[PDB]
Amino acid sequence: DCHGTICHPVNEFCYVATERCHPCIEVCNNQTHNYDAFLCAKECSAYK
Repeated sequence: DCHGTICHPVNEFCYVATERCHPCIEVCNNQTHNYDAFLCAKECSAYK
């Protein structure tokens, strides 16, 4: 996962498609291009 990198536990998640850390605010904000309800729920929602 993310080549061993540990992302910010609240502000980021390890996105396995790219194996890089990505910002949670982008996948959770439904006004963004990157919004993804499922990925927001699974990877970001409970850490907020």
